[PDB]
Amino acid sequence: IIGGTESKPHSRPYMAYLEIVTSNGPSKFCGGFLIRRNFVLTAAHCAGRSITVTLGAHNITEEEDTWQKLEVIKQFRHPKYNTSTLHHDIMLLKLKEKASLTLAVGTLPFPSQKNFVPPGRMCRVAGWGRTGVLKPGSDTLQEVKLRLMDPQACSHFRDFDHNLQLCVGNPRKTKSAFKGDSGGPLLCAGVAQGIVSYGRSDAKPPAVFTRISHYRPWINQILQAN
Ligand SMILES: CN(C)C(=O)Cc1c(C(=O)O)n(Cc2csc3ccc(F)cc23)c2ccccc12
Ligand SMILES: [Zn+2]
Repeated sequence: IIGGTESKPHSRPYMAYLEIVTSNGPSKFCGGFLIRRNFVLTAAHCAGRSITVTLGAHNITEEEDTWQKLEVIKQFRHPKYNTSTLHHDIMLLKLKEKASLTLAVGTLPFPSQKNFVPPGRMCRVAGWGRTGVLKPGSDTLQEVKLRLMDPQACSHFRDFDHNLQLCVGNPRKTKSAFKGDSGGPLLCAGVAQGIVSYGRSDAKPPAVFTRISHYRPWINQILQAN
């Protein structure tokens, strides 16, 4: 998160810190959010050979009792996830066990409504991602309020699609989700509407978020089947 604030610790108790293992490189990290006690939603590009989720974190470098380090038993990457277009950059992680609900860990279930969120409002995204291009991932959960932009603000992402994705972050500001924030929720009035997907390497907003409304059926499908 660039240009954000440190979250009040544990104020976003659904936030998941994902450590994503691959065979051929060191861990990568993503965010995500717990939408059921045993499911974390994140970005598909956060898939890996295995993923650990840490719930209850604030400073991810400082173990604390709020932490729940949970094994992911299965990744449900959106079947249409396209590594070229980055369409359908969404993934559900089924945790091996249901997380404990604590003050610091709770789910963020979707409201029934899955209304398409038009441009214009401010939403908040949180993550432990980089706080600038040259900055490592934040030890602490950060969050930033970003403007939902009209889709044309993301035109330059040539595979951006307004129906699939939110365009997030006023380009006039440096505030943005960034690397390491992948998979984090964009909450608009406390409702997850976006998932950090991608943006420019140089961190110039807007960034592209998966538009959750579009994937609600798929999410539901996975949740109901698993
Ligand atoms: C498993 N991971 C994390 C990786 O493989 C590396 C990776 C990252 C990352 O490092 O976060 N992002 C997000 C990202 C890149 S530039 C940018 C700008 C603004 C913004 F919000 C997000 C982003 C990806 C998107 C698609 C494919 C891969 C990645
Ligand atoms: Zn704490």
